[PDB]
Formats: sequence, C-alpha cells, structure tokens
Amino acid sequence: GLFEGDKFVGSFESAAMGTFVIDMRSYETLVNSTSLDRIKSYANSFNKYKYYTGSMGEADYRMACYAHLGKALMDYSVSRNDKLYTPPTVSV
Amino acid sequence: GLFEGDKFVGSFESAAMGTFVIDMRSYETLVNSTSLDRIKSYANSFNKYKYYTGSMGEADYRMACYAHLGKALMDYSVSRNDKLYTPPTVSVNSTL
Repeated sequence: GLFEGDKFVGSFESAAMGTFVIDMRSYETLVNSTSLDRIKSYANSFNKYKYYTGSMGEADYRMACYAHLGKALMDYSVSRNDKLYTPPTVSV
Repeated sequence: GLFEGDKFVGSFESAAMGTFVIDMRSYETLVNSTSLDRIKSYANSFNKYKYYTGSMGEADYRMACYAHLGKALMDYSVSRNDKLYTPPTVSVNSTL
C-alpha cells in the first residue's frame, strides 16, 4: 500500500506505479529515502520515455514509470505545487 | 543476451521479451525446455492480448509478451517459416 493510515509511506518504486499527491510531505518522504540523486537520474531518462514508442524489454515498463515519477518530483521541487501523481498510460 | 556465442539459448521468459529469429534451432530449444504444453497455453491467451483495453499494467504486459511469443512459436510449428520475433509494440503516455 502507498499509505499507512493517513500519511504517505511508499517507496519510490511502489509509488512510481501508484496514485498519490505530490505535496511537501510526500516529497519530503521520497527524497529522504531514495534520495535526490537517484531521483535526478530517473528524471533524466524522461525524454527517453515521455513518448517511449516500440517494444519494451523487461525492464522498460518499470523505467518508464520510474522516469515519469522522477520528473514529477523534480517539477515539484522547482515549483512547489501540490500535484496528483498517476502512472503513465502503457497501451498497445 | 539470448545467446551463448552464436546459438540461441534463452528461456521462454527472457526470450518472450527479447529479439531473436524463430527458426528450427531456437524452436527446438524452446519447445524442449518449456515445453509444448505451456507454450500452447500461453498461445491461447493471445487474442485477449491483441485488442487489450489500453493499459495494461506491468504485469499485464509481461503476459502479453508470453502470449505473443507463444503464438509466434505456434505459427512457426505449423508453417516452418523462419521469422523474427520481437516483443509487442507499446505506447507510453503521461497523465499530468
């Protein structure tokens, strides 16, 4: 689960695939358990996955998600706007 | 990654996600390590996984892969035409 009671508790990995609001408290939680360096890296691969088109091998589904959560967190850090996170659409 | 040297060596699972040519040698390999019964089953879930309801979790994709490789193998068994296998095509889109 992403929550335990009323506060966000997910890892970056679970989170990346779930639905939750990025606010100062969830952000605080993630950054402090991942932290900022991995997140930045994940964020980097965002263009690589913003419109990822083609076959995924293993592996890639996960990275897509990690990449999107990554960017979302980086955007939040820049402009402190609470915003809802949901995983990207992966369709055939 | 599906290859000792020059010959195919992948499991059904790795293979299902990778790129390789289905020919009599890779077919022989897979059938003899999976075998024909699981493959047939996987093959059966194919139509489901052709016109899927968009996304389609992690999960779902893995299966679509197994299903996809499954059918390819069954087709090859029927008509022995060497054919390239690649995992199924996807689109990834954001969601605000």
